[PDB]
Amino acid sequence: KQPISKLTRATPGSAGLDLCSTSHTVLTPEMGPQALSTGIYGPLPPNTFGLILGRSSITMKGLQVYPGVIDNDYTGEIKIMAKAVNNIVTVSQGNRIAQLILLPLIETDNKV
Amino acid sequence: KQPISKLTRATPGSAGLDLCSTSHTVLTPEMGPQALSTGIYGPLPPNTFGLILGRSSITMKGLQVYPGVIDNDYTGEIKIMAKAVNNIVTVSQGNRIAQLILLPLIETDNKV
Amino acid sequence: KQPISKLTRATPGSAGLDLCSTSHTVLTPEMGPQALSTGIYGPLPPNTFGLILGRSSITMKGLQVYPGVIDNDYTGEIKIMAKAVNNIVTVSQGNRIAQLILLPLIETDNKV
Ligand SMILES: O=c1ccn([C@H]2C[C@H](O)[C@@H](COP(=O)(O)O)O2)c(=O)[nH]1
Ligand SMILES: O=c1ccn([C@H]2C[C@H](O)[C@@H](COP(=O)(O)O)O2)c(=O)[nH]1
Ligand SMILES: O=c1ccn([C@H]2C[C@H](O)[C@@H](COP(=O)(O)O)O2)c(=O)[nH]1
Repeated sequence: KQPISKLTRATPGSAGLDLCSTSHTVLTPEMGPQALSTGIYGPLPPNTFGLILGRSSITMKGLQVYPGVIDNDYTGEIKIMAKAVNNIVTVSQGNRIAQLILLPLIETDNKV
Repeated sequence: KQPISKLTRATPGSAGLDLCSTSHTVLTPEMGPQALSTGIYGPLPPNTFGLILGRSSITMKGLQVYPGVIDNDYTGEIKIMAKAVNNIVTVSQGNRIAQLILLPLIETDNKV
Repeated sequence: KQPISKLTRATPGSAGLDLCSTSHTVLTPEMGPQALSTGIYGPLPPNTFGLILGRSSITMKGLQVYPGVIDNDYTGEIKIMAKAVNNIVTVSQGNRIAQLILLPLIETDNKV
């Protein structure tokens, strides 16, 4: 397992931490949503939650990443939920497929 | 009408407030985007706006929730915009389909 | 080029800054993701990043906007990544297709 702290930012201005799949995977439209492994695990920095989003270049190549919420205290593996939209998409190991964005977790009075 | 304050968080670490449809609905891919009723209404806590996102397990079962922005001062019913991606999806009353995430509303000088 | 500061908010409570395409474009499902030009350019306010999301009415009409992250220091043109989901979608110049939401850029110790 590797923690979120091992992720790298592409540029100091980059909002997202880059996520790659640990496996080579081929996706076709008829397969529907697939969960790609990243080898990266929660949990997140105190008072933050995580949002998995696609990268634009990848989206433009026909791979849709479904927005995923990562809870602050999730300790499992961060997976990228993805689907080939129109064509056959091939994800090579180490292609940066998605990005993790950290956001403030707002405290509310909602019953747990 | 029920307010956002009646929503529950699944776990103290959960970023999102769970949203269910008030109706049993069946969705097929050819139907395209559908707005599912929740019976939950804005408005939101001061200085926040809302983001509707899917839950991972639901997404993986073939129900896409389209990211929806809920304005701070929206007083209508919060609906979940959803589409079956590949197969026939059946949403039973009370299945938690989506989640509402609260985010800080940043003030800017943009003209209203 | 027009800066983000020229965008307007629909209502004081509106979380998002409205985005239109500068061109009339027709989209069919088989075209897959398309990048629509807005004529609006980064960069963003200090300590913020941007999220491009769809508007609900547009989504309901069959135009999917893929969530896009705009980095704080991006100085290029903000484009909307879009796809017609089921039917032929026609985007007239000046239709407000998407919205830009500004979010806090959280500082982390991740290696750049
Ligand atoms: O794209 C996603 C979405 C969720 N999760 C993990 C982190 C979440 O905290 C956990 C539970 O997600 P839900 O089923 O409640 O959405 O699943 C992911 O790894 N990737
Ligand atoms: O998934 C969504 C998106 C929007 N709205 C409501 C709240 C928004 O403030 C309002 C207007 O949305 P737009 O058409 O401007 O996106 O619609 C929803 O109920 N669900
Ligand atoms: O919907 C989008 C997503 C991205 N970008 C621009 C701003 C980003 O900073 C830049 C790089 O995006 P990525 O390829 O790294 O996601 O592209 C857009 O104009 N629209």
